[PDB]
Formats: sequence, C-alpha cells, structure tokens
Amino acid sequence: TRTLWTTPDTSPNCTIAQDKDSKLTLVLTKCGSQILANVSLIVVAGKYHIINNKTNPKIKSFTIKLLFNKNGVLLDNSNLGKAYWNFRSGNSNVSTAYEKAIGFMPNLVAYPKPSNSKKYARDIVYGTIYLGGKPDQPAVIKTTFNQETGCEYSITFNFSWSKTYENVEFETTSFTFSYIAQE
Amino acid sequence: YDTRTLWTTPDTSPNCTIAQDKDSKLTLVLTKCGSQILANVSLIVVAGKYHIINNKTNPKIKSFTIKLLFNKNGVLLDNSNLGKAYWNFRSGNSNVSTAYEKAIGFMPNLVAYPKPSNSKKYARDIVYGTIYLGGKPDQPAVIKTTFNQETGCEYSITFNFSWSKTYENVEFETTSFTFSYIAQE
Amino acid sequence: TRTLWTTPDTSPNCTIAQDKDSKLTLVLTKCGSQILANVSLIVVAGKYHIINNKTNPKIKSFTIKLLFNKNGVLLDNSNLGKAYWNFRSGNSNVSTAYEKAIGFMPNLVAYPKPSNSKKYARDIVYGTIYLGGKPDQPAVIKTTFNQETGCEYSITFNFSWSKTYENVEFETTSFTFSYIAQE
Ligand SMILES: COC(=O)N[C@H]1[C@H]([C@H](O)[C@H](O)CO)O[C@@](O)(C(=O)O)C[C@@H]1O
Ligand SMILES: COC(=O)N[C@H]1[C@H]([C@H](O)[C@H](O)CO)O[C@@](O)(C(=O)O)C[C@@H]1O
Ligand SMILES: COC(=O)N[C@H]1[C@H]([C@H](O)[C@H](O)CO)O[C@@](O)(C(=O)O)C[C@@H]1O
Ligand SMILES: [Zn+2]
Ligand SMILES: [Zn+2]
Ligand SMILES: [Zn+2]
Repeated sequence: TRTLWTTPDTSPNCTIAQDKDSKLTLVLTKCGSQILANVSLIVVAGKYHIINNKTNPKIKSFTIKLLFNKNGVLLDNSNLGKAYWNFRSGNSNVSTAYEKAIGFMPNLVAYPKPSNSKKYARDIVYGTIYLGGKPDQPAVIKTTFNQETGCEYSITFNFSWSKTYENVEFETTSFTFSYIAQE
Repeated sequence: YDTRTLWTTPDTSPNCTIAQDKDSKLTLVLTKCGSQILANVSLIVVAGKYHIINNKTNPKIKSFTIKLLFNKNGVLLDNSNLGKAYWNFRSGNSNVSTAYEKAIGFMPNLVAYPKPSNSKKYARDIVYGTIYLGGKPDQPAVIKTTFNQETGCEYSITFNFSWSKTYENVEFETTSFTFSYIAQE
Repeated sequence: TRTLWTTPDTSPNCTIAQDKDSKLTLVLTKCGSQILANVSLIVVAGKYHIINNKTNPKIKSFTIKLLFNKNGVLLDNSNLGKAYWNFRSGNSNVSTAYEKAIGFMPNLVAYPKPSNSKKYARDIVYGTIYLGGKPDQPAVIKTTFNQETGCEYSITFNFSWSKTYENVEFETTSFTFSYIAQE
C-alpha cells in the first residue's frame, strides 16, 4: 500500500473557518526513504472562499494542519476530516480505516519536535501556487514538518499572500515536494 | 507500468515541432512511482521563430505551446508537437524495440484533471514552474503544464512557455524542471 | 539500496571554507531511471556561517562539490566527507562503505562532460531556498550535473544571494528536485 490520499474529487473534506469549507487534495506516495507529495486546495465556502482585501485588509493567511499519532493515524483536531484520508483503492479509498502508516510520516530526526535545542529551517518547504491558475495571482504555500503539539507527527500547510486581492476565489494550482520518511 | 520510465531519450536530436518541422528537442522523462508520475522536462529550440528571441525588434513574441495528445491506451497521437518516433519506454539510453501499446498508468488522472466540460474548471490541473534560458539566473521563462485540457484525445499534457522580460538575441534552450501529477491507474 | 544519503542528523559532514564547517543533508532516492533528490544546508562555523554584506560586501556565493568515480564512489576531493555518505540503514548508514552506486549517478548523455560540442543548460536545476525559514531571506541553489573535471560524474551545489544581508545565519529550508540516472 504505497499511496495515502484524499480522493481527487471535489467533495469538501476540510474545515478551515467553518465546517467543510474546503477540499484539500493531498497525495502522499512512498518512494522508499522519501515521500513524494502533491497538493492543491479549493475553498468552496466561508471566510476564505472569495478574498477581498479592500473589504478585509488583514485576511492574508490561513493554516491547514494534519496531526498524526504514533501509528501515523490522522487525529480529529486536524483540519482535514478522518473519513476522507486513507490508502488508495482505484479512484477511491479502501472502505476500512487504516491502522498503520508510519512509513509515510515525516522523519523525527530530520524534523524534530520543538524543544530548547536550536531550531533549524530544514523542516520547512516553501512553494508558490496560483489562484485560479492566473500567473499574476501567487500565494505562498509553506509546509512545515513535526512542529505542532498534541501529536507524534504533523504536516502543516500555511497559505499566505502579499498582494491586495479583490474578489479572487481561493482555489489553487498544484505543487509537488518531498520529505524524508520516518521508516 | 509499476516502476518504468517513458521518455523522449536524453539525446539532443530534434523531436518536436513548434513553429516549423523539428525545430526543437523536448527532453521529457515520466517515471512511475505508484499513483504519481515523477516528471522531468527541458527544452532546446534549435531553429525557426522561437530559436533566438529579440523582444526589442519583436516585442509581441512572448509565448508558445507544445502539446502531447494521447488516446484511450496512453499512446501518443501523430498530431502532437512531439514526434512519435522516439517517445517510448526506456531501454538503456534509447527505447524498447516495439512502439508501445499501453501506458494508461502514465496518463493524468481524469477525476483529478477532467476534460473540458461546462462544469467548473479548477486550477489544480495546472503546475507552474520557472526555468532559465542558457542557464543564466537573470533569464527566467515560465513553464506552465496543464493536464487533460486538449480535445481530440483521451488524455493530454500541454507545456506553455512564456516570458515577461525583454530578451535581446537570447537562444531558447532551458534548464530542467521537475514536477509530478496524479496517475490514472 | 534504494537510498544514498548523508543521514538526517545535524553533525557537520562538509567543508566549505574550513574543515567540517557545515551539514549538507542530501537524500538521493532511486525511482527507476530518475533520482528524487532532497537537499538542505546548515552552516555552523567559518566564513559562510553569519553573512554580513555591510561588513563583507564580496561574500555572495559558495560551492559544494560532490565528485564520483566510474563506480559512483565519492572521491575525497569533494566538499562532502566520505565518512557518512552511504546507503541507508534506519536513520543511519550501512556498516561498510559501498563500492558501486552507478544507478544513482547523473546520466552522461543527458548531462555530458565539458567538450567542443555545444553546452546546453539542461544539466542545471535552479531552486530558491530561504535562510532561517524566513520568506524575505531567499538564496538561490543552482545544481549542476557532470561539469566538474577529474571525475566520471559530479553533482555541484552553488549557493548565492543578491540581497545585502546583515547578520543572517546560513541555514536553509529544504528543496526537492530530480535528475536522469545513468542506469
Ligand atoms: C510561474 O508564475 C510566476 O512566476 N508568476 C509571477 C508573476 C509573473 O512572472 C508575471 O505576472 C508575468 O505574467 O510576477 C509576479 O511578480 C506577480 O505577482 O505577477 C510574481 C508571480 O509569482
Ligand atoms: C532561481 O533563480 C532566480 O530566482 N533568479 C531570479 C533573478 C536573480 O535572483 C537575480 O538576477 C540575481 O541573480 O532575479 C530576477 O528578478 C531576474 O530576472 O533577474 C528573476 C529570476 O527569477
Ligand atoms: C515562497 O516565498 C517567496 O516567494 N518569497 C519572496 C518574498 C515574499 O513574497 C515577500 O517577502 C512576502 O513574504 O519577496 C521577495 O521579493 C523578498 O526577497 O522578500 C522574494 C522572495 O522570493
Ligand atoms: Zn463562489
Ligand atoms: Zn541555437
Ligand atoms: Zn549558527
């Protein structure tokens, strides 16, 4: 079982500001010691669905958190819903919730939890995606590994933008990255 | 499919037609890593309209498009910009001795990236990258890759190259870019 | 044998300006005829540790070279130490030094040695990483394949920056790329 994913449909699966306000599409493919990751976001309703920074000058970022336990199982305080995250079966998920996915977790030696030791930047990957596929509508996607509390592992996606957008729907192009696997 | 590589071969022999016949070498390597295809791409334009860019004399020459069209079996169609002759599964630094029949597991996922319809068109079927002409850090061009948006095909991968700098007699040959996409199977 | 790496610890393994002044974290994972590569750099000491271009306007770039022989073994004139460059075992290396790694080497037809033939740019990958994980502290990472001499293969990482940084520590976010393997 080599791919954990959200199913690539458009059905809301994620809660940023209000219940099921978004569809996160995330595909994690195990290539041995690295996980190959592909992500995009469609916000379907609520506060982040249409950005207007004339109306709301300070609405410039938000975060989606995936929190995992010692067995790599998604925790319910995650923004992504548990029902929607599983190993691939065809164009869907297997019908039964998985019990172990440690091989897909971000490596804790590469990406340690917060402590009193010096924090290094290598637990971050920066990328840029484009709202509505327009090259003049960039938004930064910052991905951080294992920096959340209340979990053994975490992947967080912070979305932010510096431009003053006026009535721009928040739905994105796709971005690929990788990270070092725990096992 | 499992873990194979579909590619253009890594030589520099023109295999592609943008403005005139065989004016370019598209180097494209698609490697299957389960439910994702790891893609690596670069371009050398060797002749014709897009070979030497001068936006002082020709300010409107700012973009061009290379289309790969596929049938239900993932076989490349003759009318793509990329020639069929050397697009095949890898064997050594060349290709297998049979033109391939089946590569559906190298195709862009149709649920992820639907064909045009009157349903809402979402941006996730696009990946943006930036490559550099001549390997110079001050000569960016944008490579926009779009999945399954062409007609007359079951699947498609389309590369649009564009630039906003005013280049003066700059040869369009590029650094390499890597992306991935969700596989059909 | 699918992963050649530096280990994910933070122990210095690399000499930029002085002995073991840095940790290059480099993970090469063989996904058939493409190598999936993940890299970051922490500078701990020396000339490139704390960048101050008010004080030292000329300090704008440096290079880290990995040079390989015909069997894909790291030559000791590389900036990276041979001591911990090996195939993966857990969060560590295999017990004995590897003797063949040609399947991890950059392809010589794709990325030829310098010659009289026209030099093409496809043997370069550009990326941007962020010092200290700050989005306003970019530095460019330029990776070049097989352009060094006195070797069968090479991978070189050039780091440079255009901003006038005042007391900014050179430690980076992570970047992923790929390249065509020799076999
Ligand atoms: C890959 O797409 C981009 O790099 N978009 C940048 C964009 C683009 O270069 C320009 O608008 C020409 O169409 O310039 C930008 O300054 C912009 O905001 O438009 C930054 C984008 O990331
Ligand atoms: C990865 O390489 C780049 O980001 N190159 C940018 C380049 C570079 O920072 C500068 O010329 C100093 O060398 O700045 C640019 O504004 C430029 O066109 O020079 C955009 C390039 O994408
Ligand atoms: C992925 O991060 C970036 O694209 N950082 C750019 C950064 C950023 O957009 C801005 O400072 C707001 O955070 O603007 C920059 O002009 C900068 O140097 O700050 C270039 C960075 O590559
Ligand atoms: Zn709406
Ligand atoms: Zn030329
Ligand atoms: Zn330090």
